[PDB]
Amino acid sequence: DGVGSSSGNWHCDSTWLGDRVITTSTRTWALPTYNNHLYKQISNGTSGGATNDNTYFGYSTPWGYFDFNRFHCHFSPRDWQRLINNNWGFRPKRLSFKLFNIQVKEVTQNEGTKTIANNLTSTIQVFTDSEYQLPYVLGSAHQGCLPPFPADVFMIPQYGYLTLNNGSQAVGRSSFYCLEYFPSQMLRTGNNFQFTYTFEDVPFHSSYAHSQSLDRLMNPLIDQYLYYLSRTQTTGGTANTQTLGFSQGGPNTMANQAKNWLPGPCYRQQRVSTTTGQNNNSNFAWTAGTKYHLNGRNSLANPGIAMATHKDDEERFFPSNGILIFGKQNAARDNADYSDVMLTSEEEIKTTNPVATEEYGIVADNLQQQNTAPQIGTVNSQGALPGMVWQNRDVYLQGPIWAKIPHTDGNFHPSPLMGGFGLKHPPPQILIKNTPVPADPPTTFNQSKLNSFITQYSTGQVSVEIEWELQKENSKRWNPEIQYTSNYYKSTSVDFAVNTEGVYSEPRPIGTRYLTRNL
Amino acid sequence: DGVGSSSGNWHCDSTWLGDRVITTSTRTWALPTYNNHLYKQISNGTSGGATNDNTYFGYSTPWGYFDFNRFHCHFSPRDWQRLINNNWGFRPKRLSFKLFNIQV
Amino acid sequence: DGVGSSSGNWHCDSTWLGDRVITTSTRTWALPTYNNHLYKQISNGTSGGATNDNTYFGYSTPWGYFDFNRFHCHFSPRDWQRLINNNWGFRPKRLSFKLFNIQV
Amino acid sequence: DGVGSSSGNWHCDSTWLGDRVITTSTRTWALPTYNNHLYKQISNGTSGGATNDNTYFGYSTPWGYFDFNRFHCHFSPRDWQRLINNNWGFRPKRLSFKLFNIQVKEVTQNEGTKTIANNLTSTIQVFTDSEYQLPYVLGSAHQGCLPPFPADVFMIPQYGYLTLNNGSQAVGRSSFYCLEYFPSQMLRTGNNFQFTYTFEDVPFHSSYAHSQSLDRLMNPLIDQYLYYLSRTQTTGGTANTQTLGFSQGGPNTMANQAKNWLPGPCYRQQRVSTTTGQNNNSNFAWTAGTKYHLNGRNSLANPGIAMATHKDDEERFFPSNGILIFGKQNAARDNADYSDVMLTSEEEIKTTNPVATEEYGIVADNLQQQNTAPQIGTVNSQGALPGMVWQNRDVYLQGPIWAKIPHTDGNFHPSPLMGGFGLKHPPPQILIKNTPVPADPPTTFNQSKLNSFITQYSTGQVSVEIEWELQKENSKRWNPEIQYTSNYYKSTSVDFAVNTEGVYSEPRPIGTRYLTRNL
Repeated sequence: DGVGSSSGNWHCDSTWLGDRVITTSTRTWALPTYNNHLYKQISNGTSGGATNDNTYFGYSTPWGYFDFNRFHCHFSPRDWQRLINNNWGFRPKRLSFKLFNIQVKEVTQNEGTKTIANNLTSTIQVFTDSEYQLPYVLGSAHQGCLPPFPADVFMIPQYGYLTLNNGSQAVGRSSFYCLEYFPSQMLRTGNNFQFTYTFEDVPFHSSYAHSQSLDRLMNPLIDQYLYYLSRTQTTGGTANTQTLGFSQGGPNTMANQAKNWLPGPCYRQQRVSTTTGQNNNSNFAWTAGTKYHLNGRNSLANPGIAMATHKDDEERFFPSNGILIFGKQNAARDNADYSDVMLTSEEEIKTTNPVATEEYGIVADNLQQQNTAPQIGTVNSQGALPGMVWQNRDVYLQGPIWAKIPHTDGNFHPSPLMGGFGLKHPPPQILIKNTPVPADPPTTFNQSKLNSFITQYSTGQVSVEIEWELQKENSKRWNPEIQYTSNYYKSTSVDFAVNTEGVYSEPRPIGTRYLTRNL
Repeated sequence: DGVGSSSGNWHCDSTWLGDRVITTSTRTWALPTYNNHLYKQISNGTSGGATNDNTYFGYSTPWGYFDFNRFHCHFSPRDWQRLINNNWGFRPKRLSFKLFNIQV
Repeated sequence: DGVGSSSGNWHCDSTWLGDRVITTSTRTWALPTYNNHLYKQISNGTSGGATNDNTYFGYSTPWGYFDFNRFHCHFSPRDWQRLINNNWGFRPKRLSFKLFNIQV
Repeated sequence: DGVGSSSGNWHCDSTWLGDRVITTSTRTWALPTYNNHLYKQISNGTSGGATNDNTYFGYSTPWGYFDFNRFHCHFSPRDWQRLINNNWGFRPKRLSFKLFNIQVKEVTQNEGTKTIANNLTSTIQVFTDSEYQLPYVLGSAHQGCLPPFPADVFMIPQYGYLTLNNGSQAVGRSSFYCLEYFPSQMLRTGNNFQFTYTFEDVPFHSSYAHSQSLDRLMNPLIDQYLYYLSRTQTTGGTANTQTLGFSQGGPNTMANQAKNWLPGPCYRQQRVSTTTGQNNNSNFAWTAGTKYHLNGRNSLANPGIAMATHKDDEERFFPSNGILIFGKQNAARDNADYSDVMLTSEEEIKTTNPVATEEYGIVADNLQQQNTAPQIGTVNSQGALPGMVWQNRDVYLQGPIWAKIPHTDGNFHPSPLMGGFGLKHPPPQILIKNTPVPADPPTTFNQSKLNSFITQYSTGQVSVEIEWELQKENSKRWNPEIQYTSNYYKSTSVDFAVNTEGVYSEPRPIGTRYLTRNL
């Protein structure tokens, strides 16, 4: 474990083995000293501009954390292509994490001339929250994951957390955590860190689309033996009176046929169009937004339960807060243009799932009588009903992978809404920090905590290995399937590649669901 | 025992085991050079303001010392809560001390 | 099994053992003859005051029953305090029931 | 274990074996139902007459308890005589307790005619507080111990306890105990109970008196080699000036001699006389009483630390609250006459202990100078000083035996002030109760607790066995010793015997300290 010997090698590869694929990626990182070595209380209240919906109480910390919860941390674009085009499903089995080649540096600033040198005897600290005792902040779709492009160098994100609040104030149950109250490894240059984790059994993600729909599973050529009420009134001439008539469902009355199953749950959302002209002229984004209400605070149900983005022939429409949206490269943080963002679509599930912007269905409102005409009600939110079947949201190359399932007495179908695999025991948080190095202390004792420190940062490499288990296709379909393909014709630059300026970009979102399977 | 390898790890924890609790804490420290490398005689006498009650004779030294004789050196507030709320008594049995990761 | 020998002893205690707590309680009881030795049909209908919401048909019996389905049947207040203050969870594992010292 | 067979036999005996004596006594008892089956809160406050000094908060219980903490529970008068006359010391080693021959009875009252019958199927409950979890009420010198005379039949005392109070009010730390929250044995007629206990090591009580005194341990015939300041001023004529003169202690100046030891501690008490005429005419009993002050309440220090009752030749005097006093038979509870009570005396300890009604000694008050004459102070309370030696209070045939030493961080010489042996783990409290038997319940359910019960009492016999270890005398004294003796001359009735009316009485208090031993 020398100053002069490397502690790691660079592993970035993929290997495919029948029913497994293993991915490895290595990236270079930089870690600053965060927060001036301090833990600070932060809050947001209702004074000034701030709304109640946005209040919080929390702490910010001197630590940083490692995040690889984005598919493109692990899969190259071509690899993602091999996966989606060929497999019905996949899931994660196990991972390996390595930190190595660690360099701690001190920066000296005199007279506007700045210099950087190694501090050989310096350490950094790392630990994993193996027991899940710290608030789990992965899974909230934050920035700071390993870059898609291997050549890119990245900065480690600062760690902070939230607890209960009333306005800008803490409450009795509010909790404070010190990360220094955990055991951590200390590494000098020449030391390394590693750990291994095994994923819990989780269902394969469905990289497939149904080629059948719930409302059409019958034999087109045959009648049912079952009957339905087809006529309530006589049909001939003007003297029409009530009657009862019954008919057998058949090829031309598939809508009426008796069926075994129901479409999935519905929490309806407002429809907006990409053709702006077709939209109402108000700013209705949050006012007409679909929301949930918790303890007096309102949150967008974004993106909410999975529903199809649009019905047949209407690519223009999307749910206002019902899809995942990714930025194009260098898209602005605020108020980016439609041309600067990429909207996902979940067409593939119209097959079993309600369209996002429409009713679930219709129910009776009242009791009909000779003097009372029957009335119906439109159902815009439907909870789980026996016989319902549904599909989860898709995952994307630039999307999230896993989430920690919250620790609660109950849940229904705990698949993370943003997409991915939901785990009771997800990959643990990995926290890293530069150890403080004091500048020279005073020569006579003072009890106050030291506030003068040498200025330091560290850089190193990090490796992640994941084994994924694959589910192969078993289709008897005669004709060819849809596949993700690169564009045939000439172009100014190559998709999923660099610029003349050296900027990698991902042009489109890529989903998982090209192959088909029956219902 | 290299320049480039750490000699210690950071242990700060509590474990409770029935009739024992074990506490560990780690802190970072800084030590200056004290006294210019010298031992100096010091005294306080009765001249000027000074009263008899406050007289002394002593020495000051170039050395520093480690002190962990305060309960909160070892117990977090929540830990202190588990202790006081649940036990009739406690006492100390043994200790371990480590100095590491030294930079001059 | 004599007229003159007791068939049971009075056990009312709590013992705490790490991850288990065991509670015991004993009480004295009295049982009357119920219903005059008869099973009787009972109902409530809609005549008079009575609403539909409250209708019933049933029987009443000569028997009595034992009920210990209330937490304080088993936990003393102090015991409940030790439990709630210190544990994330609890559940019931097994029970023993005894009837003794019977006098008619 | 039949209805018709006895479960115990009557054992009342003494056997002497060299260095042990074993005593057995059996008595008959009766237990009523106490408190109507209820636990009741009781308090005393400051309203009306009541003073602050007498406030309390507590509970009374349905239970009864067994008390044998009086020497005459175990020793017959003749036995006590063999013990005191012949042994330097004694202490308790172990005990056996038995309850047997139990009869539970129900009493029926109709029309002013009352009848008593057995209730064969009835039970009583017994338990020992082996773990000391209930407030220990023995050791406070209460009534209700087993009678001195074996033929007497006795009633079991009711159990009650006290906790913290403020005035008549409870405080946060006030505690409530239910005895039904302990396991107890249930016995029908024909069942029995027993247990065995071992006394912890405790020092032998001193049944001896010193034949030497602290101030006279020297050789009467020889001088000390040590000197003392004997003269501070010249003696001849009128022109007397200061000087220093030094002399050697000797036979005629024993008061001046250097010595190794000091007399025991002193908390001074007011002196009162049996000859009333010599007493001041006020009612000064509690106003001039020696007291301690705890949390704003004052209590007599009765009888307090052991000091001698009177000095030579003054039998008339006693400390106002410094001795134990016993009633003569049928003496009144309140305001009994001097002729109706028996006062103890602790003459025997004037040998090492200060007289109760006098100063410990004299100390300097100031600093003498040519212009300031020296001044002295009288010491009326003296705490422990190095070199002090002392003797404990005596024990009496009608006196207490043991006390529980309070559970505290500290104590000094934890010998109970009333006399006896102080134990961290004393003989446990034994609690007995009649089990409730309900009268007929109502024929339709009511949730209220039952308040109608059959009327019952129980009677039985109880046995205690104790082994005492003796310390034999080893005296080289030539002349005869003092001994307790029965009176030589004729008398109307025999001392320590019955009346023409069948009333046993104990005529005098008998102490333990007849034989002598050097210091």
